[PDB]
Amino acid sequence: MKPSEMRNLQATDFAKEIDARKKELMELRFQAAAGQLAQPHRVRQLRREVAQLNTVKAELARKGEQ
RNA sequence: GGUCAAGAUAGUAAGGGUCCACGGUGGAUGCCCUGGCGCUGGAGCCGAUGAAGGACGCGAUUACCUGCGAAAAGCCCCGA
Repeated sequence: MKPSEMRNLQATDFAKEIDARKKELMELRFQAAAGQLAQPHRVRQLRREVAQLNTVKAELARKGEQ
């Protein structure tokens, strides 16, 4: 979610995690359009989640290739 | 008391005037500060790593502002 249990993943295993959230985020976007969003907090959570993956994939790119 | 005569004089206000009472309109005066001005001192350049300044966006709901920038009213570390 946030500490060291996030960086264990390989190359395509990072792009995979993003894609699964973007898809969920879109299913929620469609849910919003048809008056079905009972859990709006889920929206920001996934956006915070995708941000974290994208931030870390840049940390590890510099904590190796310098 | 009655009739006639000769006199003289009053009230009525359609509307108006002055004063009084009570309102309405209006935003002066007073009180206040959420905002300004001056002087004294501090500080004093930003930009091809893309500035000043903008456009369009980012909200469960978002028209304006603010804050951001497709990682979008926020993501990571250190300190309080």
